[PDB]
Amino acid sequence: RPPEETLSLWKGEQARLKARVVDRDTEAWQRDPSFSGLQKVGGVDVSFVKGDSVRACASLVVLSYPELKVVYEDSRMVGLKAPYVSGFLAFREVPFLVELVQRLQEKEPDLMPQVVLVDGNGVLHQRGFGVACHLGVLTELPCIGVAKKLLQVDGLENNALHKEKIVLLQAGGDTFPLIGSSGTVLGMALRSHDHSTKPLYVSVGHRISLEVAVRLTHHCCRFRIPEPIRQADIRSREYIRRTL
Amino acid sequence: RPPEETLSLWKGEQARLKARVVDRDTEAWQRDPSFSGLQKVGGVDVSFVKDSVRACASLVVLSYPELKVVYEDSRMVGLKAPYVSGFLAFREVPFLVELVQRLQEKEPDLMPQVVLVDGNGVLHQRGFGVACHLGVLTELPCIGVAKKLLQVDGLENNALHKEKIVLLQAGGDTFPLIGSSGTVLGMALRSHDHSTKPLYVSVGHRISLEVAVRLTHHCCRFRIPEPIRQADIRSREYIRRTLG
RNA sequence: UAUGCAUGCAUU
RNA sequence: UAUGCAUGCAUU
Ligand SMILES: [Mn+2]
Ligand SMILES: [Mn+2]
Ligand SMILES: [Mn+2]
Ligand SMILES: [Mn+2]
Ligand SMILES: [Mn+2]
Ligand SMILES: [Mn+2]
Ligand SMILES: [Mn+2]
Ligand SMILES: [Mn+2]
Ligand SMILES: [Mn+2]
Ligand SMILES: [Mn+2]
Ligand SMILES: [Mn+2]
Repeated sequence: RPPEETLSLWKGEQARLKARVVDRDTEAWQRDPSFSGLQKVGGVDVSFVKGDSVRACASLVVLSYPELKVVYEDSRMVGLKAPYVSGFLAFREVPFLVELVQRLQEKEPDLMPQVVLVDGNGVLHQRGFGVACHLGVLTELPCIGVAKKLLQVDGLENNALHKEKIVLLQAGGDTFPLIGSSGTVLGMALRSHDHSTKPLYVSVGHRISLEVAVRLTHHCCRFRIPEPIRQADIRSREYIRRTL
Repeated sequence: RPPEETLSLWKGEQARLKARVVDRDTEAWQRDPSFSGLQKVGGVDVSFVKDSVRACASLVVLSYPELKVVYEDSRMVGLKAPYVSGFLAFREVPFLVELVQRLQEKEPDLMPQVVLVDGNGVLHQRGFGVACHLGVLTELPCIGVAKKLLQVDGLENNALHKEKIVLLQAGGDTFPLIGSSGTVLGMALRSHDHSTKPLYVSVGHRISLEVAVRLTHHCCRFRIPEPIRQADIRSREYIRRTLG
């Protein structure tokens, strides 16, 4: 665990950058009934080596929409600087994702994604500023947080009531809202596919509304994990595997 | 692949040893409705290090009917011959025989009354698969259990075969594998109610096919019978506990 | 045999 | 995040 000085610096940085988050739609395709104008959807992920605390592999992919085919992949081995601490995920993974976005601008600027799906929460976060917000503010790209487990903050809990609501999700696209003790809607549970029971937890990262974020996440789901995140996960793990 | 002159020598050896296979019951517990008298069921497997020489050969003995492991011998070995379909014994069997001999020296009262082998017996290009080969070299009763169909003597995994598999509806259901010669070479077996891919069971030595199938079914907590499953799990764990 | 993917359970 | 197991499909 990092020293308190590091964690203090981290909390202060999250509070500083949180003032820049935009939690409403700012792109014309977002207000379109079929997302007309949306052509490129990004996904990011970092995979790790079981033996090694230093080496990781970061991946950025860009997919065509609505076809969901990979038109760009950049995967690179990186040197880890921070350990994993819940609530501070960005300080472990986000510096490498920002660099991949910058490399894309240098290499294939016409494939810059119009929105990025991030493997982690956005505003559903201990301090309202998860990795998806953090990437969005540092890149100014619209970003969606997609998490596979419920971050138990603001009274949210994976209890019997929560599991009851999960059973009530019956088809792909069904949802229920994640309400905090303050009464605010932090995100949505989403049944991403007809043949999956475990929901995704979707929240706003940056420059998108929750309703649009949920609907786009659903439209990217060939399987349970949305295809951009899924392809970034698959390809970064393949890189680690082929270099053992 | 070994040269054809080598494979021809191996075929000749398989033909000579086949004269020693006994494909009927020779143990009093075998004809018993509940296998009363059966206390010890063996299982063998060889796992490999993803390096072509090093492997881990495992012998387990399980109590019956509780299916609890009362003996495990997992041994790193230097494997020499490559896998050639129809010649599996020339890769794995010398090391399995050595494990049985080690058991006799170490815990002779735990010698198994029957061994389940991860591979075919008489269901085989020349009617003499690895399970027959282990049985004849140890004189132990042996059952061959394969996880996919060896396509010999007109047997094929075609649509007709797949339709018969769909007719297997409950755990214990079987259908016979009839060769073009008119012989019943083995049985397809549905291991349990929640599995659809069958096991392919055949006589190794000193057991009838009907008894071999019924005992295989009694060892199935999951799709793979518990003696083979434990040998597979524990030999893989042994490899990880060193190299993995 | 080893690996990949899908779906779920557990551990972390 | 990584690992184990379960069930299926695929490559070999
Ligand atoms: Mn379009
Ligand atoms: Mn991730
Ligand atoms: Mn991942
Ligand atoms: Mn690759
Ligand atoms: Mn008994
Ligand atoms: Mn095997
Ligand atoms: Mn095995
Ligand atoms: Mn295996
Ligand atoms: Mn999984
Ligand atoms: Mn993972
Ligand atoms: Mn499997």
